[PDB]
Amino acid sequence: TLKVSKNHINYTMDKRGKKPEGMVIHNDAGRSSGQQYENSLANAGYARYANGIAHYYGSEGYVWEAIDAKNQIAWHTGDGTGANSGNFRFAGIEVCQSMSASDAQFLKNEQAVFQFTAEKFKEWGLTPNRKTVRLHMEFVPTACPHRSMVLHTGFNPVTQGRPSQAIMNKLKDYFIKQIKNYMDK
Ligand SMILES: [Zn+2]
Ligand SMILES: [Zn+2]
Ligand SMILES: [Zn+2]
Ligand SMILES: [Zn+2]
Repeated sequence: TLKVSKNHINYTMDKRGKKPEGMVIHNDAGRSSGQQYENSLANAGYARYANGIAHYYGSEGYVWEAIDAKNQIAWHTGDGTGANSGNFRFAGIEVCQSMSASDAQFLKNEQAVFQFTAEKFKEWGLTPNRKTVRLHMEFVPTACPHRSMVLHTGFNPVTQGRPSQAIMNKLKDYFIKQIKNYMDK
């Protein structure tokens, strides 16, 4: 059972003018659960937000909704705010504790994120595929999502550099299958 906490950040993000095109699934590269991010970031100063803030933060049993992606953008892919940026077009969710959690716990954090994404896709009328389910590294060259990639592909972008398209697709296809599973029930 998944708790969703609607507790919006202390700042107002620009309107998009349309529903999200899909979901970018990030890893937080961090050490906090969804609740811990909420506790520290829901009511915070702009100095914290200016360093980046995604729409959603998920871990086992819990998703914090920082920004309603339905009509508002977020700062998650680092490619500016133009109409072709991931920030403008895509909702962003972080799988939390991607450094601190054990493999078993992190994999459960991922499943909470897939189930939530599935719920969003139903609301926004989207079908999961390589166009609607995305990686941060497709927008700017980074090693995110580092933990998901190493567990699901065996390739570690932290130590091995940029992965090939086939490695990226192996990971996206895994995300897509699971989101599809939850949408089907
Ligand atoms: Zn629309
Ligand atoms: Zn990312
Ligand atoms: Zn610690
Ligand atoms: Zn451990």
